[PDB]
Amino acid sequence: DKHSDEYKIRRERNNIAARKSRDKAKMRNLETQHKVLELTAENERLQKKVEQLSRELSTLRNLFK
Amino acid sequence: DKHSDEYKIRRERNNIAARKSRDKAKMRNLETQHKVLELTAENERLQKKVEQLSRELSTLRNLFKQL
DNA sequence: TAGGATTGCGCAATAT
DNA sequence: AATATTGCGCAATCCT
Repeated sequence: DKHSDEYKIRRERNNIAARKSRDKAKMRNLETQHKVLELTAENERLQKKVEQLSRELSTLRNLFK
Repeated sequence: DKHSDEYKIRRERNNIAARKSRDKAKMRNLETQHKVLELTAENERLQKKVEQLSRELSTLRNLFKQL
């Protein structure tokens, strides 16, 4: 009986729960997408560092010639 | 009018559309989670390379400095 | 004006 | 008893 207050409070609470559950899942997914952007940027930064370090090593080694 | 045969057909088509769009987003999420695992293993490889080269360069510079 | 894609929400069965 | 999760569906809105 959807007319009983018992039903109403039940729907009211579950609607809050469903929206909360759905918000949490959407947050977890957005974070995941952000971790990709972040890792991507950090890997780019490290590759640049690898290249710089290699240039520094070549330059010092040329000092032997 | 929700009794219209036109209405029922429109609902059926949108229900198919909704499932397809949800499937697609769920797949996209799964692909994104995999990319994180992949980018993480690459990040570990790069960190190791940077550490290795950094030690190699520190050693070489120290040799030149001890002249 | 038509029609699929996207998304948030409600309901209720089901799970914890 | 109560919250959390989710399949199905309605509908508003976005996008072609």
